[PDB]
Amino acid sequence: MSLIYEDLVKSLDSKQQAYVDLKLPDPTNGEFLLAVFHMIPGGDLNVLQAAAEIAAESSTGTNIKVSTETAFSRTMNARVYQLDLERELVWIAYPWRLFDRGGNVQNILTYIIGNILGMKEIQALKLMDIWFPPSMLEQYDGPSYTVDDMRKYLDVYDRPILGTIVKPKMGLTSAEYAEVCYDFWVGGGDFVKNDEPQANQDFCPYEKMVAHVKEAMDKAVKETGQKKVHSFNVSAADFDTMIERCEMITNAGFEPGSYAFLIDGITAGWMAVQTLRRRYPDVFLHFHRAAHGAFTRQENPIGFSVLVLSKFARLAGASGIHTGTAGIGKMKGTPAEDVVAAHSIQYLKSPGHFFEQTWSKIMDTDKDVINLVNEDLAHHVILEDDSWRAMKKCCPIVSGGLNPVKLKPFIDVMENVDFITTMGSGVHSHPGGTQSGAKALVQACDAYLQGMDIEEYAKDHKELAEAIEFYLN
Amino acid sequence: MSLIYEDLVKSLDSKQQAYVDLKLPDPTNGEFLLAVFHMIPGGDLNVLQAAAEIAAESSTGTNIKVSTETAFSRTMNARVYQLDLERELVWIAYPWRLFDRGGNVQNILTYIIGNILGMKEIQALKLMDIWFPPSMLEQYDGPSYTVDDMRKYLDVYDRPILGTIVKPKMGLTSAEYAEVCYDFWVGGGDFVKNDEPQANQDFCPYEKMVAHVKEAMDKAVKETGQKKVHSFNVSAADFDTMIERCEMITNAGFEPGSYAFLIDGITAGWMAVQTLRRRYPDVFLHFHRAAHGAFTRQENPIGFSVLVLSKFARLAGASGIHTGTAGIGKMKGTPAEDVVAAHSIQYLKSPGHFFEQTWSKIMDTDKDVINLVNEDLAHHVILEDDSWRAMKKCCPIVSGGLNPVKLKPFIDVMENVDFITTMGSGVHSHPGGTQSGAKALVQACDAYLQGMDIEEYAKDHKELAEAIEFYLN
Amino acid sequence: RPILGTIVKPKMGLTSAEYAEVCYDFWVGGGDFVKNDEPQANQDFCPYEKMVAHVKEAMDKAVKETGQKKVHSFNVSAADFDTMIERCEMITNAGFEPGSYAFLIDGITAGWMAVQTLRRRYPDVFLHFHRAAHGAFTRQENPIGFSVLVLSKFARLA
Amino acid sequence: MSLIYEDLVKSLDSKQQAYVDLKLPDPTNGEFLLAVFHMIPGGDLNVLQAAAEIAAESSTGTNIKVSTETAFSRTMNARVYQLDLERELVWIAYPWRLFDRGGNVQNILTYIIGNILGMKEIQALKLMDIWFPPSMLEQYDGPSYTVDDMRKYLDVYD
Ligand SMILES: O=C(O)[C@@](O)(COP(=O)(O)O)[C@H](O)[C@H](O)COP(=O)(O)O
Ligand SMILES: O=C(O)[C@@](O)(COP(=O)(O)O)[C@H](O)[C@H](O)COP(=O)(O)O
Ligand SMILES: [Cl-]
Ligand SMILES: [Cl-]
Ligand SMILES: [Cl-]
Ligand SMILES: [Mg+2]
Ligand SMILES: [Mg+2]
Ligand SMILES: [Mg+2]
Ligand SMILES: [Mg+2]
Ligand SMILES: [Mg+2]
Repeated sequence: MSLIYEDLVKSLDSKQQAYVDLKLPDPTNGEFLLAVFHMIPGGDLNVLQAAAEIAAESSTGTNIKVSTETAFSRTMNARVYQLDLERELVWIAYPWRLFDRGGNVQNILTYIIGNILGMKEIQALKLMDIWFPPSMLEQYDGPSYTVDDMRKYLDVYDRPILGTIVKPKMGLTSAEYAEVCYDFWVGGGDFVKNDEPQANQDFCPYEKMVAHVKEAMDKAVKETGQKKVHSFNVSAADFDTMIERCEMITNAGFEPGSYAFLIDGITAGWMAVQTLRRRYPDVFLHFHRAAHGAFTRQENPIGFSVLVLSKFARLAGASGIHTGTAGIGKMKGTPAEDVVAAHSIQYLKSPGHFFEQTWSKIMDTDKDVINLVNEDLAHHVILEDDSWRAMKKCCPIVSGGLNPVKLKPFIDVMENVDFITTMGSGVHSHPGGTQSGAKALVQACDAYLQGMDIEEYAKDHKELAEAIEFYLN
Repeated sequence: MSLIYEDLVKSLDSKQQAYVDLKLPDPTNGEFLLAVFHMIPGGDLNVLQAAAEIAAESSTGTNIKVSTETAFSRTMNARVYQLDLERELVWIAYPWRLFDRGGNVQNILTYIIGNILGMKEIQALKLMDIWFPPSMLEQYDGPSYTVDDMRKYLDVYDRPILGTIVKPKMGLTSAEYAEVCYDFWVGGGDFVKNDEPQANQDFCPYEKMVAHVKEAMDKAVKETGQKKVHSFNVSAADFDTMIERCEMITNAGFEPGSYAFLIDGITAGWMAVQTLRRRYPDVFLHFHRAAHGAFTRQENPIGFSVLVLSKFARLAGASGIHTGTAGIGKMKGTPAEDVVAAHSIQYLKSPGHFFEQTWSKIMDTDKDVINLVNEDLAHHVILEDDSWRAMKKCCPIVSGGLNPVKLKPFIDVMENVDFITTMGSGVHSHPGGTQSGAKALVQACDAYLQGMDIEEYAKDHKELAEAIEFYLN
Repeated sequence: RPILGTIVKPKMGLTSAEYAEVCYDFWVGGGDFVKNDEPQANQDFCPYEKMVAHVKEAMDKAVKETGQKKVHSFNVSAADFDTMIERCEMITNAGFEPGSYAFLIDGITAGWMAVQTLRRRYPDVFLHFHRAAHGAFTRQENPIGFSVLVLSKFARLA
Repeated sequence: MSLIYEDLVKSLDSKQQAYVDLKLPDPTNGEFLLAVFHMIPGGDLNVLQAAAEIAAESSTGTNIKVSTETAFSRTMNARVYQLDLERELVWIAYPWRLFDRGGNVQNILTYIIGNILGMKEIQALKLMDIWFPPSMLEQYDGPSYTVDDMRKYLDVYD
């Protein structure tokens, strides 16, 4: 085994022994959800003892062996099966029979990123990656409406979906809000999203915002001759107010496919996400992630990675989630963290950080799955008539202090154009305002698509020229 | 102003100028939600420029001033009004007109601990404290069912409510679960709670668990002549499953006051917390906080404090919330954090960290508020017939690696007994089992109340003597 | 010619998604009929509601690709009368093309009352009688019981 | 282990080895429905190959190992874990996860006293006893009305 490992194993209590199995036959057999954590002990206990306590507390156990313990309960124990003592990593196998039925995501998180995060026996504890076996992946929903469905509605292919966020973040009225929408759309933009805290403030009655946005869209659609989309912030105080807001939009007379529902998944919760997925499965569910920084940032030893968050959004059924600008914009931080996460939600097969994931439902050795993976890499729309085989894609939403000049840099690190980009400041701060602001973004996209440098395309494209002058000088 | 504070103000952009008012006349006038963050800038920006940036992003702004901005929108800018450069603290005033109506708590959190946690222009960002003006508090629910109401039902006063959590955390069946309930209650325990991830697993049908607990309670109540409570985990995949589980308990048909509803508030979400408060206002709402460590853990420089979590739980209407053992048990970590938070939710008037909080609704100078406060400090039940005057009590739940030998030490740090304590491993791991574990916990409470040393009290109480032997070895 | 069919194997262990792949593979390779292995039902890892759904999708594709109509015989055996009709009604509203589904009942373990309930409630669906446990009655080594002739004749009468 | 049992183990094919564990560490752990059959083989096959074949057909297996088999399906395999060769008895452990949910009894009997009764490879196959772990009993109804309730209506006692 190794002298060190045999000694670490001899150091375990009768309690700890039950949450360790460094000779686990097949972790990828289907019985388990696999997890890897960055872990650092917080004194008294050694690495294997601390890993055995973390496993106990995220599964069936507690601080001391209890008299109420059964033999059947021991079969549900999570078990430490692998360790990297240099990189300080811990591999724990979680029996997915531990999880609450009916496809509950908050329950998985209650175990693997719950109570364990507050244990004084750890100094750092970051959940880095997880593996969902086909047997478990089948118990959850997964996305029912995707970016492919949106693209079919918009008729927008082989480029990113060009979006904006209505800015100011707060303070505009329901009339002023709709003007910002109209101007972005009519200027050539595709998608408008509500800034995350914009809801029913006394000066912007939700009922009026919805009616004006519907009128504004109708105008932009007739003038441009092109379909447009609005992602509405549907987060509320409670279940009933959210549904009241969903139904306001649902009954406003929008053309099906032209409206999406945004939810602040971290603050509103994973229950509001699943509710929306299940109640409105033919509407694009946009997961905004405000407050994830406590979990995901480099500076924080305790929490979870952006890959984990992104993977759980796809499992829960989010049509899209914000994955970051790989540090090109205003938020932290890198292509290593952000593009790995985007690829885990975009593709059928991905590396990603520690566990390679194929989002099938059936075995990845079946010729038909191998085909789907190949077809996926060729940029063909899959799972239209064979949904049972795999979980559908969850779209990256790239936002955070971007502008037309930061587009080509982001696509280069991304290695593809199957994402939604949203630029607030980068559009509404433009010298000529939102319409010119939108044209600059459109122009920078056309430049990229026809292999040109923006400075060369800008020679006969005023809005992009002004943007380059403004966003650099 | 001062030499350095002058230079810092001269360094601000026309945009950053808009989110700074160091000469704010009256921050406590009632227009603002006051907040204080611990903050360190992350290169390129100075303290005031970073603070102006945070303020913009947590109210009405973005990284560049926008053409779409209005004079009316500027009225709602959050303002940096005070600093402590040595202690690295910044005070920001948030107009509560920013916040969504209908008493939406997730929307507050979306601004003040949302996107700003992810900004690369900070190294640390920890929200330490908040101040709710009487005007704002009236727009929120606050608790409707309190520990005063549960103590009335139970007929338990002048001591903590002594409870347990059913252990194993997972693996027991619905019938095995009900035996652990009965044994604790019949041994002298008041309160039984579902361990946070306990729900509808395949081997513990929720419907059977509920029915056996109904029967188990009746047997225990009848044998002890003493009323008992059960806190059920109603956290589910979605809204509709949660109400179905709540409604299953509602018709079980327990005696009113004998059941509470538990919600994994962080993972389930604030919308779930609010839904239960508004839907079941005459049921004790129990806020379990699994996953809070990402935000509240000292090792993490980005997030928010335990005081803040606890204060927003009372605002949303939890009848109780977990506050910690002040580092006496297995979680992190101190009286400075844990007792301050408890006191904020227990009492009408509190210090707490940076803002003194009187939870009135009306002006803290009315002689009637002064009386409520004097009466509260005397441990007299308030707000039975004058609820309009102030927001009600939110109960500290003290859990995490405690045993009867750690009961006194916590009370000494707490400075009172108005709380619920749950001991899972400290009861079920008793060498005599759950019934002896409960007897040991009851005996330790009596020893504390009587002012007797446990080692002395245990000379004529075997279950306590056994606990002292076991838990100190 | 004979109707060429399969039984989804393994007998137990596949999920509802995996089950439907086996169905698709058989029908697309030229097979006509797929039946549930007799003890395949609503086990925790193969939700019956999901199985019916994926089988409806799997079939549609196999019919489109082969240009040939296909059939699935669904194990409708349950704990009781009410659960059995719940399963039947799930299939009845899934919504398959009439003729493309049959109902399978373990007539010895479930009973002759389950066999007659399905005949009378669903007269326009093929009633597939599976005889698991008949060996105690029919087996030549057993002196007491009844013949395969008797069992088969009574099933025709029912 | 014993030379008689060692050669009996060595006779097992790849498929049969999957449904045998004579070293099952805890058959009463709660995961299994324990069974004991009085069995005699049907010629060609020995005691343990016949047992491993019965175990196969009573759980997840079939005559020949299949391409469609998954690692997750092998976890629900019934395992032969004890033998009394003189008494002609074989003990099989059945994962209760195999059985149809909602406390369906018809289904338990379709596995443990179904198709296996008609198999060529046995002369005798009598299920003598079974053992229900507490985890399993809680998934089933059990009686609601009893003779203690009848005796109270009747006032008939002792
Ligand atoms: O509020 C903002 O800052 C944004 O609207 C972007 O506005 P700008 O386009 O004006 O920067 C987004 O909410 C953030 O991108 C969220 O971060 P992430 O996508 O990283 O979750
Ligand atoms: O699962 C647990 O660990 C507990 O049930 C305690 O059990 P023990 O009594 O066996 O430790 C609680 O959920 C934690 O105390 C929560 O932490 P906090 O109270 O800090 O939110
Ligand atoms: Cl080991
Ligand atoms: Cl100033
Ligand atoms: Cl063996
Ligand atoms: Mg925003
Ligand atoms: Mg295939
Ligand atoms: Mg717990
Ligand atoms: Mg007065
Ligand atoms: Mg069969």
